[PDB]
Amino acid sequence: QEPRTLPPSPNWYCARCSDAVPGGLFGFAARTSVFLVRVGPGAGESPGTPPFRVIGELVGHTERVSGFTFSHHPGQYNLCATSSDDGTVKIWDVETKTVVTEHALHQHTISTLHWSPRVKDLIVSGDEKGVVFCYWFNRNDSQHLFIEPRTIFCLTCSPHHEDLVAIGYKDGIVVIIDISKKGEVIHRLRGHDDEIHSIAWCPLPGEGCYLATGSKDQTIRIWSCSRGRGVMILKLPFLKRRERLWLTLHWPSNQPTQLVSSCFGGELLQWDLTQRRKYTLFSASSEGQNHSRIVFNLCPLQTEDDKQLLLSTSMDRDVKCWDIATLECSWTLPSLGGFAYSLAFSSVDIGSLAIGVGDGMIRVWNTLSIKNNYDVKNFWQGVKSKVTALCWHPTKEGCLAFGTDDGKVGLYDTYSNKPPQISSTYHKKTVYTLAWGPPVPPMSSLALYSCGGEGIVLQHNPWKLSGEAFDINKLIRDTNSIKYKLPVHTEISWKADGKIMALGNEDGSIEIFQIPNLKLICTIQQHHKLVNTISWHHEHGSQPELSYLMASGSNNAVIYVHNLKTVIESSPESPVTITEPYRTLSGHTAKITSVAWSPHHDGRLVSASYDGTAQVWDALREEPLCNFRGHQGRLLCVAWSPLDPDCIYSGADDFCVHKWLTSMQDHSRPPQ
RNA sequence: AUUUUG
Repeated sequence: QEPRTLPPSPNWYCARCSDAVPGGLFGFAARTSVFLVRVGPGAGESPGTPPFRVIGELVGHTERVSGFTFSHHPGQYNLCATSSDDGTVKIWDVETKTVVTEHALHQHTISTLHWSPRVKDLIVSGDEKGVVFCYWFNRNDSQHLFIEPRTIFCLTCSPHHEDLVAIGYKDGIVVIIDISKKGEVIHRLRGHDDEIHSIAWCPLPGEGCYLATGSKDQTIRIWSCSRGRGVMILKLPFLKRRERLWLTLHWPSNQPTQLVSSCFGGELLQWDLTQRRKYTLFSASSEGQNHSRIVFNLCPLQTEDDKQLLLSTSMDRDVKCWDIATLECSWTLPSLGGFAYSLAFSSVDIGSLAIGVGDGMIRVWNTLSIKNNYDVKNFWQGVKSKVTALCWHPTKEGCLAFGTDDGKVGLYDTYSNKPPQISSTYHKKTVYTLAWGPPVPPMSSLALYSCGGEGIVLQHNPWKLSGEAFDINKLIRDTNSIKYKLPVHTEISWKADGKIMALGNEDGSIEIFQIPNLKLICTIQQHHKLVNTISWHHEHGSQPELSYLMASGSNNAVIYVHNLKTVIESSPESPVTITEPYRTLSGHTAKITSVAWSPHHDGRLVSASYDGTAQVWDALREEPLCNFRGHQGRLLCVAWSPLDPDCIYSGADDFCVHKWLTSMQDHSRPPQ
């Protein structure tokens, strides 16, 4: 019914690369973008289902976004600023997702930036060499400041005094400077002995001022401006588990006696500043809802219906939203740390979507979860490199085959917590395709086939993975009396009845083999470049003829469909060559990585392309229907949703998986 | 300290 996005992961090790404004809206830096999430009643979710929605992206930086800050000035909550390793500081209007203005004043890698709470157009940025720029964006003025020759980690403008900014450095130095007096140091706050991760001013004025600092030294220090000195030192607790530390802080403006911090392992704490190091652990009652790795940023968000929320970003690649009233996790938004290479829906558990990602974890998204739009489980054991191919077993629950960029083939039982079985035989190169099919000699119900970039297809016994795997080229050569070298295989696809195997090749040909012995019956010579994808039409359409239709894509843009009824039904004694397509689907402008048939229709195909779009075709009428342009990157995979005829999932090298509706797209065909 | 080639 509504689209969904699994976004790229929040960036790591940035003191402020996320923020939120009331109502409201949360933004997070992820790779070279900022993603925007509506949270609360404005998102428009059914009661019970978490009230958030991914709504937009700020696109325009060309390198890692290192900083993000909204304006917190009433009437301009739509303005924000970013910093980037591209050398720029950009001011954006999130209503239009466009840049208002920008500067390139820094000459060294920017560390962070902050929008002044007191001055409407002032953004203060700091870099790795210690240079600070004050930028009044709406009068075209700027001033450089240089305090100490040390790498800036964090900086926070005072909420009460427009001229005062606190800055924390890599060596543990903290200073309060006056920006109206050339950055003169007003207080030097001596105490920490390692990186400053966070500085939070006390949200009430006077005691002067209080400031809290969090450090890699595992302490939070509370400081007095009037004394120029530490008034309180809190050492983080050592708690049982449920990288080094990142210690970030949130000092709630409506509960000034409480201070929230991160902790070892990504636990969150609410400290009682009235008390003996008293804290309360977030999620102390419920199990498994805490982060599992360090938390980098904490962002308060008060919704329109006055719930107090706190958003957290983490090295574990989840964004969590915490209900401050109960300290329990309201919801979790998972994210991706690499390309989305592969998508596979289970035929056994409807709606269970495996995703192969370049960050070395398999995701299993329960897409049909009633109360959770983003119910995703992670599988990391035995994976350890980019997961470039996946295929669920067609009948055994939980049985997931996978393949990696290092040539490894494994088999998961996703219903257990056991590590996967690993094939003893490796491909020389990347595993591009996995498929289940009947066994063929010399193997003695389904075998697992794997195809590597080197061009070998292996047949594995899924009961004895650590045993022998067979190169099927021996059987092909014997059964067909072949004398010259076999082609370099680049794709395997079994027809839905299990009787016919198609192999795509580097030279563009597609060969059609029949069981039991992989007797060659047809060579299709249509593509002239490497075949990336083959898919046979399903068996439950309105005509039986349709299950003989085979779609294919190559490094060229044009897609072909072939109808193999006549050849398959004649079982010829010597093989036929086909050189004319049954249908031709033109429109894309770059290589085709994946094609899939709709299980809801007769002869409806979706294609994914390096042109950055996905295209729905009425293949039988050679008619382009719907073109999705939501990705920023090159598409690598596509799969139709199993229950909604209007909904498709696609994955790309933008580190995104999108779930989208054909009915909501405004174009019928790919860009020219 | 992750952010890259079906």
